[PDB]
Amino acid sequence: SGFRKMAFPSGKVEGCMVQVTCGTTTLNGLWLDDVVYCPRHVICTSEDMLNPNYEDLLIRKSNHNFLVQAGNVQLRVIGHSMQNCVLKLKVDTANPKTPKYKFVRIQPGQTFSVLACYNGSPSGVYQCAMRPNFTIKGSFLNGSCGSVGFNIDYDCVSFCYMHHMELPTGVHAGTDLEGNFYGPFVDRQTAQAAGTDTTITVNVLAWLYAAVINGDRWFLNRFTTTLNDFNLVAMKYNYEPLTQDHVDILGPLSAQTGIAVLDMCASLKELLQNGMNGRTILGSALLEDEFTPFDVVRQCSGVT
Amino acid sequence: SGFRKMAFPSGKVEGCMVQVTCGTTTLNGLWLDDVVYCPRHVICTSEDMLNPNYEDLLIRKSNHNFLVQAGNVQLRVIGHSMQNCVLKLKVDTANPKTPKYKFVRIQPGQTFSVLACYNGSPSGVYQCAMRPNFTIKGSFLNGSCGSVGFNIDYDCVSFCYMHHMELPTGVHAGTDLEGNFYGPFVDRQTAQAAGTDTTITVNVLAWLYAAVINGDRWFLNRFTTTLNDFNLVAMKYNYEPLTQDHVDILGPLSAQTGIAVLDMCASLKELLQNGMNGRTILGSALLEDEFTPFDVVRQCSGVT
Ligand SMILES: CCc1ccncc1NC(=O)Cc1cccc(C(F)(F)F)n1
Ligand SMILES: CCc1ccncc1NC(=O)Cc1cccc(C(F)(F)F)n1
Repeated sequence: SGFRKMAFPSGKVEGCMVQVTCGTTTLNGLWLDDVVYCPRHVICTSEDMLNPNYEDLLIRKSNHNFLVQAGNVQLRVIGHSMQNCVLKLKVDTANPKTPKYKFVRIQPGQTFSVLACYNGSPSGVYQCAMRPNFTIKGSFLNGSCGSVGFNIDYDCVSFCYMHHMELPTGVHAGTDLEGNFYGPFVDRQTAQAAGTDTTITVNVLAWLYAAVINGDRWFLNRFTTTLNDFNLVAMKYNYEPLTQDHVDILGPLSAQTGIAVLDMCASLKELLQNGMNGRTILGSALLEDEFTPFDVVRQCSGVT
Repeated sequence: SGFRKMAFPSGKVEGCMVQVTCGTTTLNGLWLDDVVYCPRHVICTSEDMLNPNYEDLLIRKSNHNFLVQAGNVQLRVIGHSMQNCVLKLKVDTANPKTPKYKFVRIQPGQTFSVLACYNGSPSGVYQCAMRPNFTIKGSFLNGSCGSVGFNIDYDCVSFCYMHHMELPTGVHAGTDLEGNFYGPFVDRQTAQAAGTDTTITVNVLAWLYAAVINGDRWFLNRFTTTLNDFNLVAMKYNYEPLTQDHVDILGPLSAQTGIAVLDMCASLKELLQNGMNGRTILGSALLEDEFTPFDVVRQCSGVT
């Protein structure tokens, strides 16, 4: 019993973290096989960041200008290329600690663990969600760029996120491991709008199933609703419209608890319309949307 | 910017997790040097747990009855002894992945990371606090026993917790790495009372400093208070009495923000008396007490 915002064990990712220096800039890199991936803004200076011409800036750089340090050993750089907003530094040594890995582009609403790093050294690990507006509400400071987000399926690490920017609003923006930013964000120090962020309805419902599984049942009621009626309420409270796909994904949790998905929606509808009334659910005074149905099943069944 | 419930990177601890089987029971063990530490209730059966006589039960066991598996290799057990509520299995091989480590007994209110494990395999990592009543609000299932709690100072892992029990109330109880339980709890399947749990006042204040540092300032007000006046309010709301030690520990956060500790106490006093009024602080609708002043400084300064 008990339910926590659990992150994946970070060991497989710590073994890939390197430090990348280019000129005066130092940030983190990801060493997998003979390649170090890092944000391309490592080649920029404080003046450059207003409107950098990355192709022009990268032309002024040679393999020897990229200093890559793994712990305390220096890696020799034999190649450099730009792929979208990431630089790929080919090194002469394959990382002996490379785990089985994939590069995956996650969907908004999906969750992942972040290993925040500074100077190629890991400082902490936390569980995040890619917001519907493609931002992440992380915990990153100057030097954290290059820190990655990932998921783990037994021995395979799926890298999904690389940290690049903090938006003026304090929220975080980054790329997949191919350098494609999530959302409309560009790697420029300019005014950038994160869209309207909605609440991940399927995740909130999954978390209500986790609550019932773990003893918190007060919010359960004698009511039911329809997908259309529920979505009228979701619209008003800036929640993601619930679809039959979402209902189907909640199927295992519905079967485990014996509470029909639309019955759980009616409970959520009443929580949205009436609030918590000073009560808590799983130790929280708000509706938690950073646990997917998969996270709930995994945590409630002890998947290692 | 941003503030998350961040756990330490778990790599150094994953490399120590082994599986310990004894009879029909399987749980986790901690392999450091040539010793595997695990909860002594590994020698028990379902009948035994009502009132086990551990000295008598352990006498029926020999080195060969303790099956220790590290990943997929079997460890040879050349010694076994009981130290309080932990069994120490001497193995013939020192763990090649043993980090620099200490065994420390934490204080109530201090925080730590837990690496939840099943069958000697890590499943997730989360940040916890040792409650004032010596319980932890963890996320553990059957098989999680032997999972450890720890802190990291650069390269040294300080092990502070070993998971042993889930109390009938759904809260978790365990020991230091010498087998001494935190709190009055015993390793018997009996009625066990966790005392009155209070809110860790110094941690809530530290989290209010983290909020101001990270942009959330609405709760700040034109008032001040005294340690005695604040403690009258803390008493009423089951908060830990604030002492001059607590004030002194908040000194670095007070100096960083320029907000006197007693001014922050007045803000907390008003939040206790008036509630949040449907607002949030650092994305939370309640007063968070699982970040110590040290955690706040560490996260806000990027200590690796
Ligand atoms: C406050 C520093 C910080 C904090 C939390 N995450 C990240 C950072 N760092 C940055 O955002 C660096 C930076 C500044 C300007 C422009 C760019 C861009 F090229 F990516 F667009 N990067
Ligand atoms: C529900 C299983 C579980 C879940 C979350 N943490 C732990 C557990 N397991 C146990 O508590 C095992 C157990 C049962 C009875 C008595 C004892 C004791 F000897 F330690 F006292 N241990």
